[PDB]
Amino acid sequence: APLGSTYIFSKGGGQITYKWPPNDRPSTRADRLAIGFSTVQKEAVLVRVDSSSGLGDYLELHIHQGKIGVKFNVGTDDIAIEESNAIINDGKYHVVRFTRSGGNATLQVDSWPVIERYPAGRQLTIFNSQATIIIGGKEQGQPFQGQLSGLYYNGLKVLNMAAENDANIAIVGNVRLV
Ligand SMILES: [Ca+2]
Repeated sequence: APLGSTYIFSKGGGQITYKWPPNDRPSTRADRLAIGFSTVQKEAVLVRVDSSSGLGDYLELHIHQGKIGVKFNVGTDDIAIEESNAIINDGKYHVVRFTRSGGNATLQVDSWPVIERYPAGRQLTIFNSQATIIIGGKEQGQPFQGQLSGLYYNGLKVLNMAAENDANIAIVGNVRLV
């Protein structure tokens, strides 16, 4: 189960935001995103990384009809991958792992088979000018309720950073440490 900081998200919702310095936003050709979670929800946004580049690039981990999935867009089309079978909303700890290299991507939950997505046609490869990581909710999305831990995004252990009141972190709403 979890290592390090855990946040509980209670009814009504809350959101932790990591905001990169505006003159030092990363653009990446490959990404790794993982998070640990426990919940009984059927619909929730867990994590979303948004860009400031006006190109619309994004990466989102969410639960839909009780199943964990990823949707992302690095410039071409919206790519959606769902782990359609793993039970993830039994209130027990689960880990979801996402990777991307260019336009290709994988998703895996727990010890279930890795899902490998190789989209057809022209694909862009850079996740441009990443501006914010939002955790536990988003504008136009349904807020997470449960516990989140072990958020790793391209090397950043975001929830541990939140736990020490990193200066790039903001926390709002109904969410608290452990
Ligand atoms: Ca792009």
